[PDB]
Amino acid sequence: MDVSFRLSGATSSSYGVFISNLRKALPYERKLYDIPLLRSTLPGSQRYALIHLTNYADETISVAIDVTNVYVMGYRAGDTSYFFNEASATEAAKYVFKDAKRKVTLPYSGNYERLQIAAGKIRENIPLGLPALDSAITTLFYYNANSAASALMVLIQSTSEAARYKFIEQQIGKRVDKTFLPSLAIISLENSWSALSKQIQIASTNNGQFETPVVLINAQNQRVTITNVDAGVVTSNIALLPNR
Ligand code: NA
Repeated sequence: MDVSFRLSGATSSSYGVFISNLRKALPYERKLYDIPLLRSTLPGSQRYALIHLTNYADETISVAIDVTNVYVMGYRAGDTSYFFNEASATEAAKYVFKDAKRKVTLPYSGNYERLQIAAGKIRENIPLGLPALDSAITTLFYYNANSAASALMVLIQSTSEAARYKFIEQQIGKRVDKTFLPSLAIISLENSWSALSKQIQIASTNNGQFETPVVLINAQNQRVTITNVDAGVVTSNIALLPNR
């Protein structure tokens, strides 16, 4: 269940090893098109995994993930736990970080629309890359509440979204000593994970064909309609599928 990443001495390779270990920490039913399909039901003792992240200043947070969908439920810093204001995280708080002296319910839920409203900033204007992840860890470790929502969006994209997509893992891991604003291609992948996952599952009993087309933006900023499992996003990008 545990997976660790250290920012001190991080490389593109060490980030890749971390994201592979995160994918490998999640139990799978089987593969569809060589993509792991996550479990629909687990023993409670197996339902949540912890990611330990340590920044350049040697400050560690532990992040709780739901292994059936890679959603971040909350995090711990020292003797405080912090959970999203959402029923899924209230359930998680029964299993993880129970020994923390103080449990905080964050003001907001974990979805990007509420995170962006809380931050007063959209993902397209928040730098990613390994240095951005280092700053995000600092903010969360101290719970600097005015920067926490932005930090959580860095943290989620650098963990949950990188685990879901090779293209995101690759783009974030390439920025070792710099930052970058995420392209519409990265945003589009995050926004469409749920819909694409559903259509890949449908496709497997439907001769490879989607029931419902999915619109993405590609790396040239073009709108593309996805209708089958031969799309590059299905053959050479997406890395995990949730069960409905
Ligand atoms: Na803010």
